Amino acid sequence: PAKVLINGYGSIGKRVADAVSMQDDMEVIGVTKTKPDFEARLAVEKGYKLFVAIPDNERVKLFEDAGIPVEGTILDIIEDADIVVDGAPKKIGKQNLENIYKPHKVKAILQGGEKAKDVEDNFNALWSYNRCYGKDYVRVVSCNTTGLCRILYAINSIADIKKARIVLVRRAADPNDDKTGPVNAITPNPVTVPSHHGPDVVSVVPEFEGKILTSAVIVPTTLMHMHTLMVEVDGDVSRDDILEAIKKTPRIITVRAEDGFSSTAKIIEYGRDLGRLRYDINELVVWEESINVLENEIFLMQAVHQESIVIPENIDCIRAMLQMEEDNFKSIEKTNKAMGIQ
Amino acid sequence: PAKVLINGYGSIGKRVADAVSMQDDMEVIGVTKTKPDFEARLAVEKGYKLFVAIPDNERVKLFEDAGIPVEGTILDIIEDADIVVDGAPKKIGKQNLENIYKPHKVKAILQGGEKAKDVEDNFNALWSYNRCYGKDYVRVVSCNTTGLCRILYAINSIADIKKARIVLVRRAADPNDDKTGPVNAITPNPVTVPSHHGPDVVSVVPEFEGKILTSAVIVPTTLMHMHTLMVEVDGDVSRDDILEAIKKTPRIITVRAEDGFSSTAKIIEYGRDLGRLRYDINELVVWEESINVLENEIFLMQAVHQESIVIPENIDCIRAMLQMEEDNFKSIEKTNKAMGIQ
Ligand SMILES: NC(=O)c1ccc[n+]([C@@H]2O[C@H](COP(=O)([O-])OP(=O)(O)OC[C@H]3O[C@@H](n4cnc5c(N)ncnc54)[C@H](OP(=O)(O)O)[C@@H]3O)[C@@H](O)[C@H]2O)c1
Ligand SMILES: NC(=O)c1ccc[n+]([C@@H]2O[C@H](COP(=O)([O-])OP(=O)(O)OC[C@H]3O[C@@H](n4cnc5c(N)ncnc54)[C@H](OP(=O)(O)O)[C@@H]3O)[C@@H](O)[C@H]2O)c1
Repeated sequence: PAKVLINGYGSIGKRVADAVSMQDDMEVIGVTKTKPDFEARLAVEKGYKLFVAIPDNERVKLFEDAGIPVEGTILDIIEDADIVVDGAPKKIGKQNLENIYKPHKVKAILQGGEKAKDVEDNFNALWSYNRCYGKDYVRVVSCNTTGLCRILYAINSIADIKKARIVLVRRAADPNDDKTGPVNAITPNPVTVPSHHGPDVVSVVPEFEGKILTSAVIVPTTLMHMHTLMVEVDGDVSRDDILEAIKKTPRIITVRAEDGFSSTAKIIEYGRDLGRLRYDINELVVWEESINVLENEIFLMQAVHQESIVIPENIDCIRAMLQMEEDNFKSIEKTNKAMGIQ
Repeated sequence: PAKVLINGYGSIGKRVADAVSMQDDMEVIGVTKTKPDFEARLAVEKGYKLFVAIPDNERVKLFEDAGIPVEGTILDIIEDADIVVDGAPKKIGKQNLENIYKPHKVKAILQGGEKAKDVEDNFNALWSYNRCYGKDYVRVVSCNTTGLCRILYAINSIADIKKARIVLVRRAADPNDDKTGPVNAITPNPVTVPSHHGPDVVSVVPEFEGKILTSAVIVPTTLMHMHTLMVEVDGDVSRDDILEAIKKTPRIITVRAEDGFSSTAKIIEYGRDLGRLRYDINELVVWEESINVLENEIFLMQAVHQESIVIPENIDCIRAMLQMEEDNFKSIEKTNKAMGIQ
């Protein structure tokens, strides 16, 4: 199997570690932490080899004193990896790329908080798997960009996109985060319109240049982001065609407000009750009743579980970069089956 | 002075009562409540005559047992009114119109939760003042509709609107409301797109029929709603033209994120520190840095203080309905001067 190192066992990192372990063709050779906390302990209890992410002997001693077994530092494992999945905080992925991955000549994936310009290309399994094939340094794009890429793939499959206008209503803090607000405000993020979210999608889909217009705010919720879409298309599609295209596209599911899905709280409750690990819904979720077509324009609202949506993308990205699977859909299906998702 | 009865001394009602009092040409002859609470007490302390909103002797005694002075019931005061501002809950305004205002042959204003078909016309001071002139039963439209009316007037002043695409991010509960959620969700409201918000603007501006497309959600905030606008126009407008039109239009002001206005929390902090009564910001608030024009399409974000935005509209509507001033802009200026707003 492919030997995968997870550098940064955090919200993304810990999920990719488990998602890699679920595959039959890759394995986790180590995960890293900087703090000797309950999450570091959980990594060890799960059976992962734990390394200190920063090459600092004093920090290693901190873990040993806290009674958490460590195998060494990032430098003790980096040479054994076929690829590194970087899960480090925003800006730190690029630091690791320049300070560690590149000097050790090892392939690495950065997450969506890093820049398009920091890497060789930008990954979504439906659009740029082939472009990322055999590449060395790739960015798996953000939760929002990932969600937009999927719904835009669905729409593109049945009509040509002329202009996609999207408003993103983003969560303030992940559930674990007890420090970040706002408690009670709506925050323009950014204040400028159109925002950088549109160009981010274009980094994956160059043909959408000048056709994506976004605006975003942050609100006091932790569970999921919501996106609202109004998309002018060239073509005569019906609501049924759009619904069918969404159902056909891997990693998009629909819910019905008629069935009791009144909000993002209900989508997460479904994730919990379904028995999903960490409640993760890696699929983009579209409200069925929101889907409409009026005069060559498609409307819908959708929700993104930001902690988990990019996890299967990381798995497919590994297969692309390591040349493990030639066929993007074959990788998607393999990943999906291993993770128990659609 | 015009003799104004406030039937329903609630969030809107208590504010319209004070705004009427600030005018030199109208007076509040009474306000009504159903429950003997601290708000009933406050009305009395402020010098208003309090009547019981429901003509029920058992209810009058409830007020007497609470030691809150009441002057009688709605039936003891209704025949003295030149006009009734209804401030009752959604659906109750229409009940009051059919059961009280019409049988007593008295003009009445209903609030935005009531229906366009419930009344003779739909009021905003910029657009429909003349059309509502001398009418007997008028709806002052909702917080959201009033805000959209104002920004669309500013834009219409300099270019013809082709399509206005709006996403409304609505507050869950007014500050006083400690019973309504969601605590932690984003809730499509409605799930259908385009939503009823667009046609509500059309009830005011018939020429906007089929040109306004809206979607709305509710989030865990109390302070203000936010709106995002992307508006296709006919005509060559600049950013500076829009900014100027916004500045020129009464009851729209701008704030700069560069000045520390990071969110709706900062806007409210400003209303508080300014010394506004109840911190009310009756003006629509547009973020300056949000205003953009790209290929004949105007972008901006704005915030609406839902509790107070319709208050000065009620005052102007009284003037139109009682034929007190033929010039909409003269009523607007007068209303604004008396309230201390722009
Ligand atoms: N959160 C989301 O909704 C989401 C969704 C998609 C993409 N992303 C992106 O994923 C990346 C990581 O985000 P996250 O939410 O997973 O952050 P996170 O939860 O804070 O986790 C970051 C992890 O990196 C570790 N770390 C700190 N310094 C490091 C270093 N110098 N080298 C290697 N590891 C280091 C931290 O270890 P300690 O905890 O021990 O300090 C922690 O385990 C960002 O680019 C972000 O934009 C996030
Ligand atoms: N809240 C906003 O931000 C907002 C903004 C713009 C427009 N509006 C619209 O304004 C209207 C009222 O909303 P609100 O927020 O002011 O409601 P509210 O704060 O709940 O107040 C309603 C008032 O009506 C009184 N009332 C109850 N039953 C009555 C009856 N049968 N007859 C006369 N009065 C009665 C209540 O008295 P008691 O308290 O004693 O029961 C209360 O004082 C709605 O159409 C709403 O859509 C609301």
